[PDB]
Amino acid sequence: AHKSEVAHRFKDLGEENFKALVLIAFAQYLQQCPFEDHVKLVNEVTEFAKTCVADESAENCDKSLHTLFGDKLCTVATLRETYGEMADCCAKQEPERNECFLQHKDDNPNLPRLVRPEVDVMCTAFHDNEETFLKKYLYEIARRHPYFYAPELLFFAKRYKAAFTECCQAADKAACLLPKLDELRDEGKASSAKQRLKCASLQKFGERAFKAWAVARLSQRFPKAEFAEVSKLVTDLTKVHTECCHGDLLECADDRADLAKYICENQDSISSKLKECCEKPLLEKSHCIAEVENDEMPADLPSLAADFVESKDVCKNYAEAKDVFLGMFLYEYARRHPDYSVVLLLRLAKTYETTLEKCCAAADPHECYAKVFDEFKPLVEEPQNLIKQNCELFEQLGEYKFQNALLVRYTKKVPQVSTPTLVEVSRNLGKVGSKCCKHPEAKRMPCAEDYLSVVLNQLCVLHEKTPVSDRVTKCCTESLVNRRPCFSALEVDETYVPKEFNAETFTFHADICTLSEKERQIKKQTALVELVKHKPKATKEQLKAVMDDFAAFVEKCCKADDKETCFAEEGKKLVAASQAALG
Ligand SMILES: CCCCCCCCCCCCCCCC(=O)O
Ligand SMILES: CCCCCCCCCCCCCCCC(=O)O
Ligand SMILES: CCCCCCCCCCCCCCCC(=O)O
Ligand SMILES: CCCCCCCCCCCCCCCC(=O)O
Ligand SMILES: CCCCCCCCCCCCCCCC(=O)O
Ligand SMILES: NC(=O)c1cnccn1
Ligand SMILES: NC(=O)c1cnccn1
Ligand SMILES: [Cl-]
Ligand SMILES: [Cl-]
Ligand SMILES: [Ru+3]
Ligand SMILES: [Ru+3]
Repeated sequence: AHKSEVAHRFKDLGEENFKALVLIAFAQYLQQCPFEDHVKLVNEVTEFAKTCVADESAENCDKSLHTLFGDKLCTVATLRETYGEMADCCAKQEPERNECFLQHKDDNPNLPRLVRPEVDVMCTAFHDNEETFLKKYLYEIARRHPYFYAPELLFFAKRYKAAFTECCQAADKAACLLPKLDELRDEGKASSAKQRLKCASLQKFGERAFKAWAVARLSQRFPKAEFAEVSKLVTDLTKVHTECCHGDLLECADDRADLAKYICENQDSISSKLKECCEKPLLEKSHCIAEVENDEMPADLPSLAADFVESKDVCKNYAEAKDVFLGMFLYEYARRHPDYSVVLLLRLAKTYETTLEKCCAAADPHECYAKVFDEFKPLVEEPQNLIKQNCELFEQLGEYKFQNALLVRYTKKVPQVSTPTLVEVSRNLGKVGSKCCKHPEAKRMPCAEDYLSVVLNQLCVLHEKTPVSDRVTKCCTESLVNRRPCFSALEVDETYVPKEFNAETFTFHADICTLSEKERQIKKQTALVELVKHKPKATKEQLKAVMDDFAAFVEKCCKADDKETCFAEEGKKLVAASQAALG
């Protein structure tokens, strides 16, 4: 507690960081207000912040930040004209005014797609008015993502700024800058997805489920920490995410800072990997800690047999505290297996738990549960075999042809899915192969889990809204621990009725060779989906004949002069012989 809280935040973050976070905070609430407006409110709270720094006993400096924030929100003159119900929050008072404001945040504002400008425009606006360009751009992101944790948006923003500084003075501005922006775009979207997955888990599956996840990951993170230390970090982390899911930025930020400060005070009890994280400023501490790599596990850990199979007090220790015993099992297993995904560890714990629920009520428990560790081999191998098979495929073919292999397989399993959705799922899954199959076997499964979890929640909320399959709803509503296996065991839909032929879908023009490699790829892949949707009985060799003839057709009908006529002349020739090769 401090005499002036807005003073302590200004001194702590610094001016630049303050201005950026104030702009993000208000943009997330006044999503429909113009950029000029937010500039004027930021300058006004920034000047007020400084008077409180100069003298903490100055007027209004003693008020709380939630109160300061709501006060400024309520001095907006148009606020009833454009926000309406939000205006009535101003007639309440603290703390109900604050929670009223949170209720009236609109996750899905009806704002046009933020169009990427031309690289030379952006670089020129960059060079000529760095501030306005960066902040206008930052305002336009924050207003469209109002629930994206504000200091993480600033961490993403500062990387965008580094990409412009490096790339605007480069030889090929475009070749330097588009991969980086695309790189950042996906990452910010993966962060958004991870945040909502965690909240959604907390609300549907409960605290206990969430807690078992955190025990696994935390024990992988800090394998030399003691169970009691990890369990405290589990209880603190749950409180943090419970608060952060609720939406109040300042309360979520204090919970994260408090937890990071606790970790930094107890590095010896936690991990030897946090020294440099722990001398970063408050702004970066919890972010840095959250990204630090696992610590080394202790050298000669014993096997788990002693405590969890061979010991005689198994049923006694379990029954006196089922959750604490299971979490101790989870902690010992997860600290030993940084190569496993969290979900596969949770499967193991769920198998152990099911085993003791029936063994510990039986004639003699120990024979009943003597070989439950055997039941871990199949659960371990299924994911590791999936990674093996698919990383071999990615090297045999390439990203594009691995994406095309997945396109055919997933289109055959669930052909009711939109062609555009099928295209982007299979393409984003080729990119996960590219980044994870490049790790050794010992880090592939954690990497996959991290990215597949983004693709599956993304695909799921598209399903919740415009669903298309009952089997997908089953996969999207089941336990988060089982959601990837459920999708993996989706069988090829043999109930599917083929799609009628449409001659346009498989007719191609000269724009195909006047297109970007991406746009050409998306076009060819869109048609590969439609070929499977019209002929789902086609084999991979029957499809390769059609695909090999297509590629030669476009390499022949774009090296000629009357390319436009070849596309219809020889396009009618390839279509016909394709429909004779199939069906
Ligand atoms: C009247 C001003 C209100 C606006 C202030 C909003 C942002 C203040 C601080 C934001 C987060 C800073 C601390 C981050 C903590 C963490 O994530 O570890
Ligand atoms: C915003 C993404 C992660 C949220 C981080 C919450 C507070 C971080 C403080 C230290 C946490 C260390 C790692 C926690 C995440 C994990 O590995 O399960
Ligand atoms: C039934 C699926 C739910 C999600 C996965 C559950 C696996 C069972 C393991 C429960 C561990 C108990 C929570 C530990 C918290 C603590 O240490 O206090
Ligand atoms: C509206 C979109 C929802 C339906 C989309 C379902 C498409 C299935 C693709 C899921 C990918 C599964 C990831 C791993 C599965 C496997 O190993 O085969
Ligand atoms: C070299 C790029 C990889 C392969 C590109 C895949 C293109 C698949 C679409 C070709 C369909 C041609 C025949 C039409 C279908 C029909 O008539 O039944
Ligand atoms: N509204 C409050 O009670 C409050 C407390 N601490 C910081 C900010 N706001
Ligand atoms: N010119 C603009 O208003 C603008 C905004 N955001 C990005 C790019 N340009
Ligand atoms: Cl622009
Ligand atoms: Cl611009
Ligand atoms: Ru602009
Ligand atoms: Ru899995």
